[PDB]
Amino acid sequence: MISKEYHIDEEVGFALPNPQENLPDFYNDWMFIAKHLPDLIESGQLRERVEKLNMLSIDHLTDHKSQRLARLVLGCITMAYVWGKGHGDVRKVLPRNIAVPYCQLSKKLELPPILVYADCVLANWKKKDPNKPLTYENMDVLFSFRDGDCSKGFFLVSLLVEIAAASAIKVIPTVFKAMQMQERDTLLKALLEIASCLEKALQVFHQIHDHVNPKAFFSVLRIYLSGWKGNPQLSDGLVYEGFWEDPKEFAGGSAGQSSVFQCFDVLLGIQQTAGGGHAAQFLQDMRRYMPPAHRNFLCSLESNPSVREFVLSKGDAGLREAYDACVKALVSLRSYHLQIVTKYILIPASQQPGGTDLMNFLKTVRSTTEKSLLK
Ligand SMILES: C[C@H](C(=O)Nc1ccc(F)cc1)[C@]12C[C@](NC(=O)c3cccc(Cl)c3)(C1)C2
Repeated sequence: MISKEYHIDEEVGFALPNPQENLPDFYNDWMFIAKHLPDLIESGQLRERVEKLNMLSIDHLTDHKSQRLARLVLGCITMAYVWGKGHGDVRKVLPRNIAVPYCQLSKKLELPPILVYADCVLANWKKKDPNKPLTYENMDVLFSFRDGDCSKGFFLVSLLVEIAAASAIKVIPTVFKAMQMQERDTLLKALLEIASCLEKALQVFHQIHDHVNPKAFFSVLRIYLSGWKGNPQLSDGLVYEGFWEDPKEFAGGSAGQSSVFQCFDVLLGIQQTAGGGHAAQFLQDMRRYMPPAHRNFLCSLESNPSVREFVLSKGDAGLREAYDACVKALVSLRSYHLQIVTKYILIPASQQPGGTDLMNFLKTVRSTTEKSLLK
């Protein structure tokens, strides 16, 4: 059993269980804009409506679920405001009425003032029927950007992979208990169970093709998820009016912000953050874009003794095989993600009258994973 301080759910893992859909009535002016982004963006009315907002206090967001919903609401509004219709006409200043409360709320939750994975995947969902299972057909997102953006497909399939991975996350304490207690058979079983759940998560990943089309993803959704760190469109970053006087750079939404994208590498001692390269740098930097509880969880996993070293030390083929089953499953996940980036970013980019940096990142992550096979 994982400690409650890490905000990991037995059923949905790093996802926020049963996210709030509605804020207090005090925040109706925020909520109307967020719920009407498709129409407000298209009609050129989004920015004016944000500019007409009064500065609202974050004091009436009293609980974590309300604070996370507000982050999702404000984050989606902020991306809509910065990127506009998604045609390259950009806003370089976020007005104070929205920028102040967003930054204040962000500071409170220990997250940067930009839409992150934890917002648009982990807290951006509901069950259609709460008495039916966590499946795509019984689920919907809370917020989208544009009609036809495939935000439902992209966010929900991401979430469903997170949920599939929850089954592996709950075995992590069994792994560390087994090592401490010197329980070889228990450890072997635990590793095999993790490998099984990672294999299951890969099959869930396959659903992306059914709900996302390349053109819409590349030309629309990818634009709204983009940030302002090393972005030539906002080379100095974004001005958060009334919070900082000088523009600040923050990275956009990335798979690297998923805690399951990192935690099994950490568990298995695949030192993805070692060696000094770009990939290692990015993975560490993205921990600050995760909720602090999840950042803290990764820290705790790092601080425990090494599973890899344990298995390596024992002279035990069965244990090595079970460890390698986990490593193999991670390789297959990276390989699949590469195939998706090819179909959804590289090819559309080629047909545009992008993706290589993400491809190179994922190749490095995969290569490092492959090299951890014990054999
Ligand atoms: C494609 C999708 C994605 O990028 N979503 C995304 C990005 C940016 C956003 F702003 C919002 C959503 C994925 C990659 C994925 N998870 C793993 O690849 C993985 C890696 C190791 C272990 C496990 Cl269990 C899973 C599915 C998240």
